[PDB]
Amino acid sequence: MKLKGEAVLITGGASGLGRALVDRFVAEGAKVAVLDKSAERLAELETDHGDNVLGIVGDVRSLEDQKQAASRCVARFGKIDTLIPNAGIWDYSTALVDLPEESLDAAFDEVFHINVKGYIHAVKACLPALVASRGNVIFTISNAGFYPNGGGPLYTAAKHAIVGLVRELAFELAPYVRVNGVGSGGINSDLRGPSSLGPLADMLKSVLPIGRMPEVEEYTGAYVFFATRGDAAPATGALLNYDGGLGVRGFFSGAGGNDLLEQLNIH
Amino acid sequence: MKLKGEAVLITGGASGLGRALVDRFVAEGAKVAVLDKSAERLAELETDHGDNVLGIVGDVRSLEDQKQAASRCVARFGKIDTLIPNAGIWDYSTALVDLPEESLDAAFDEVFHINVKGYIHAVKACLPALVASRGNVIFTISNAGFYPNGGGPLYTAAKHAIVGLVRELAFELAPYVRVNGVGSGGINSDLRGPSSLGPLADMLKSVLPIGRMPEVEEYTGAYVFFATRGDAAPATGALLNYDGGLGVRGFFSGAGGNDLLEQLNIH
Amino acid sequence: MKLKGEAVLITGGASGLGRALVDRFVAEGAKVAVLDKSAERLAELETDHGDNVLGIVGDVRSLEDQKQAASRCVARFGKIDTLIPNAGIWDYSTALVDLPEESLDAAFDEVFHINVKGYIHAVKACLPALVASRGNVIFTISNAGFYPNGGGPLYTAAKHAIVGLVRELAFELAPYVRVNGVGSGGINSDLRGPSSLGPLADMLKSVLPIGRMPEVEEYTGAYVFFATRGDAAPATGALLNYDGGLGVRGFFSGAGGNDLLEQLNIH
Amino acid sequence: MKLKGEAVLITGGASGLGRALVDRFVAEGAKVAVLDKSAERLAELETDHGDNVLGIVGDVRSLEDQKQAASRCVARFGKIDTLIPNAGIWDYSTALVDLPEESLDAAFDEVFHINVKGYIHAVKACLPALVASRGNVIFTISNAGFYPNGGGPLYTAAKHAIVGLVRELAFELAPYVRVNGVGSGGINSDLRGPSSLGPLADMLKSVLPIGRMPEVEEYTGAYVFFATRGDAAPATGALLNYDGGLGVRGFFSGAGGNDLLEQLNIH
Ligand SMILES: NC(=O)c1ccc[n+]([C@@H]2O[C@H](COP(=O)([O-])OP(=O)(O)OC[C@H]3O[C@@H](n4cnc5c(N)ncnc54)[C@H](O)[C@@H]3O)[C@@H](O)[C@H]2O)c1
Ligand SMILES: NC(=O)c1ccc[n+]([C@@H]2O[C@H](COP(=O)([O-])OP(=O)(O)OC[C@H]3O[C@@H](n4cnc5c(N)ncnc54)[C@H](O)[C@@H]3O)[C@@H](O)[C@H]2O)c1
Ligand SMILES: NC(=O)c1ccc[n+]([C@@H]2O[C@H](COP(=O)([O-])OP(=O)(O)OC[C@H]3O[C@@H](n4cnc5c(N)ncnc54)[C@H](O)[C@@H]3O)[C@@H](O)[C@H]2O)c1
Ligand SMILES: NC(=O)c1ccc[n+]([C@@H]2O[C@H](COP(=O)([O-])OP(=O)(O)OC[C@H]3O[C@@H](n4cnc5c(N)ncnc54)[C@H](O)[C@@H]3O)[C@@H](O)[C@H]2O)c1
Repeated sequence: MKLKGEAVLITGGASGLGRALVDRFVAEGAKVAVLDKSAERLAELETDHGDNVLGIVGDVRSLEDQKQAASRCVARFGKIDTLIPNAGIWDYSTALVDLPEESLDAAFDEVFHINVKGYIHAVKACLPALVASRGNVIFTISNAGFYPNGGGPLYTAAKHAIVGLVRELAFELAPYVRVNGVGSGGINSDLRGPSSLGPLADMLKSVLPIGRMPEVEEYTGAYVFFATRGDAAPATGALLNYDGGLGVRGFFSGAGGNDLLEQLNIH
Repeated sequence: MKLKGEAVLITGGASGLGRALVDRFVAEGAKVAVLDKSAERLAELETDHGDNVLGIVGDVRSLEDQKQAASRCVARFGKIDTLIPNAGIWDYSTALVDLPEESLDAAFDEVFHINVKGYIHAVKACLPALVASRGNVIFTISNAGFYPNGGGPLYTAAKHAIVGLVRELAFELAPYVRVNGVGSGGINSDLRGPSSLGPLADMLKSVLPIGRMPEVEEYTGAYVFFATRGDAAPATGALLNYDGGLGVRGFFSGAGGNDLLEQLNIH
Repeated sequence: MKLKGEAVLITGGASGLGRALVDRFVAEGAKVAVLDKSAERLAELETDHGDNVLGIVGDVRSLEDQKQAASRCVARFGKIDTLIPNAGIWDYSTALVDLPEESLDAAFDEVFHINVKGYIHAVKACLPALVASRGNVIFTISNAGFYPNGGGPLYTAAKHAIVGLVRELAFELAPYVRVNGVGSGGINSDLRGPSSLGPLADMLKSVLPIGRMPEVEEYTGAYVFFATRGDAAPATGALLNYDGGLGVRGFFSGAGGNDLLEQLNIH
Repeated sequence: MKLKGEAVLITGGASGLGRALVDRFVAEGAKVAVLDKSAERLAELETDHGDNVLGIVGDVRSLEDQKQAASRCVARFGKIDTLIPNAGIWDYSTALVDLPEESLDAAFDEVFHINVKGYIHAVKACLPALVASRGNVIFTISNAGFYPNGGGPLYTAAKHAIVGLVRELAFELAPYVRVNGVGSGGINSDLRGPSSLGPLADMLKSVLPIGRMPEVEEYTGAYVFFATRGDAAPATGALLNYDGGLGVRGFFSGAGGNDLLEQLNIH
């Protein structure tokens, strides 16, 4: 239990990676406040964890919902140690040529309001509390914040924008708050596309050096690491690629050592 | 005259770096179409260059103004070889803690609609023409797309977003259109801040390795290079840091060799 | 005890960061084999940890000493799960202009043989064992592998070379062995300079965003993370900057939020 | 003729990319001194260019040969404006598992002495002249200095080491000398492998976004750009990826827009 007594606020924690994070942080001894728009999924979370979790129904695009989540977390758990802005929506890799002219403006706002402005509002709302606890922020980025072909122009630009948030907020909030970003890979979640615009495992296993798409729980360890003051004190402004090795894949094969057992005579 | 007969479309070309680019590209033999919201400054440009330039008054946030600029450029000059999305607004380095809650939503849209959506709309509007000419796109980024302290969270995230546009559009438009980004530094322009939120040379000379802030005309050579098919054919998805060396400055001094003349006995 | 029953081989583990790593990994339940040239310091380590550690006196530049360390680790502890090539020497930030012509060749070999070839030999020697255990390699890099002014040309080029080892070996050894690199910062160790060429805390606290130079034990958490199969399975080819935020420091100040308590009225 | 009256020194200029560079720089009006070990190829160069070129037979691993090249260039052409360290040898992508134990030490020195130490010696020898002319250094790197699978561990680590030279020497030689690096791609040259260890176009066209391997002359434009004081004054410490887009290639296809003509109805 590395995070006993710590309080953590997670946006988009009712499903997918966010939900795995709530489960992992509770197992590490933390209390977790979650801001999510789905009342039903938040109810499930409260059923499973009881008073180890606090559900706040609200939209990340709303600074007022964000401030309500922060004040309720402070009221219930006394502080906010770690903030994990994670809620997001994908653009279903719609290429530029396939983005319809009539909804490009609306899709731009949907994607950027959720994925980028929602991240800024979480930090703005929790700032006073994070400074008081000398806490930290861990942004969920994705391989889309580093390499192409993880989404179309909208999602790729929005996730690259979060790299800029990591660097600029690591500078601005130092020396009180540490700010780091996790470049997580593909997950079998319920990630939705933009309303404005109306397999993963098998496709990707040939391009990932690790040779398999990780389960959603295998992506929680990096967040625990960055949230641990005793292990991550020198980490601020860090960007951890954590997607199975997409950035080091080969030209013609994902992995270059599929034949290592045979080459070294291991059995 | 490296670009004789080439046609170039520049957004935000009526002032500052954009205007220097128009002057340089005309001097290289190109015809230049400019999309800018300032009627008055566009008039000045037309006075100076005559029919080597074409002024289109319009907003980069409007896909219809962008499409009007592209069709007028094609009508007048027959094609579009190079597109340079460059219009932008700064956030006056307003830190997160100083961004007022009541105008954060509006400032987010002003900054992102101009600096990011305006860049996407320029490419969307000029796509058919760029594919026909096997042309290229050169985005104006800034040191703010790479390092902190070049603006607050809004401008730093928006310029980092353009790095994502470079990578994703270089992939998507290959092999027909090359897409590259220029990380230009500080200029003595008329760069304005957000309406929503209501020296440079002397401050920065101690932190720049080159020891002086470059004149606006010294930043035009990199664009000419990327627009030259005979010199930049292997360049796609490239990001050129071009800001005086901010990224390689030292810990305690901008430059590490201020004493080299004395150390080597040069006079 | 996150690494109970794991076996770890550390080069240069008798002093400084290496020694802190041995202490931390033993505390996490691992058995640790150490390859170091100092017989005396290895004796101290064996005194402190008894049969939780194994000392092998040898030079990292010698492939035969490296192979002896690997076979002794396998003989004693049955396997090798994690390999941490860490031994190194600094160049005392001797700039290019100050490197004497008469010893430049010798200094080049001393620095590169230890810091780079020593890392390749450790992986070559432990390869068969790492493939059998599906283990991982964690290279100690430094801020010198990312930014200037952490050493002169020799040390900066040698540490940047290790970034190339991370990427190329992450590709080549996948999908069996994960390869990651830690960009650790300044430590109060006994790091020596090159024989060929014959404060830290107080100097650096004004340039580090965290505002203090971390103790040597605060740099061990990132290695434990990467060595934990249950937390770092998606991490291969990763480079973690872990130096107090040097890469996100400001232009005129290390940290941009020294006044946050006063600005937010915290007491 | 962008470089009339400029003097340029190129190492490894008698063949492949180096030779194309000599041809291009002479065509731009420069005088070029070349340091190469091949007497025969240097003779050919002198036959083709006459007294626009100066051939110095010598080894880049020898600081004395390097100093002889620099003093002869200064004697003949009066100065040294641009220095282009370019000589190199490949490792034939020999993976770590295939590197023989008995020649690993010798191969390490052959590769690093030529590719890395040869680059340091060129700058050391030409330093006084570069400071006097406020000149610049352009290192030939390669895609191997950025991504895996461009060579084995030795060549990939050596080319990544040159990125460290770019950053550290850009800092140390500022504000007098600009230092930049070109990440050139695959060429149909006579690049040899290590003596110690005893198609390209067709293989790579499916992974390059541009869809073809560039001719050797198409890689010379970036060097001319960086050597032009009037166009590259703000460029120092820059790293230009220039390899056909390897870094932005897709997961399943090199280019993502092979069908753009059909999708946009162009003919
Ligand atoms: N699934 C993938 O392949 C993947 C890959 C990489 C990175 N990511 C990123 O991981 C993060 C989590 O995505 P996920 O896969 O877990 O998706 P998910 O859809 O399962 O989870 C998103 C959660 O955010 C909540 N949410 C969505 N919009 C909201 C809004 N406006 N206000 C409040 N809550 C809102 C949803 O209700 C949901 O509970 C996102 O940032 C996503 O971009 C996902
Ligand atoms: N000035 C600097 O220090 C600096 C530094 C780095 C990068 N940049 C970038 O360089 C680019 C040019 O900025 P600049 O310094 O030349 O500024 P500038 O203000 O002089 O030029 C901006 C031009 O864009 C036009 N413009 C602004 N908003 C518009 C809109 N909505 N629609 C159409 N046209 C619009 C303006 O009328 C003006 O002519 C921008 O992307 C900016 O972010 C500037
Ligand atoms: N001290 C710093 O500021 C610092 C900063 C960043 C990164 N680093 C890196 O951390 C790693 C550890 O350095 P440190 O500070 O702990 O230094 P240190 O001198 O205290 O430890 C180096 C250890 O390596 C052993 N060693 C040296 N040469 C050897 C050889 N040829 N063969 C076998 N063993 C040998 C030494 O005997 C010693 O026990 C190195 O890679 C160094 O580059 C150090
Ligand atoms: N060919 C490729 O695919 C390729 C790809 C990317 C980068 N590069 C790089 O481009 C640069 C030029 O390589 P190239 O393709 O033109 O190869 P090349 O073999 O045709 O040219 C190398 C030149 O260097 C000279 N040389 C070699 N060792 C020398 C030494 N010890 N002293 C003096 N001169 C020496 C050779 O005689 C030759 O004239 C190298 O740095 C190489 O790493 C090559």
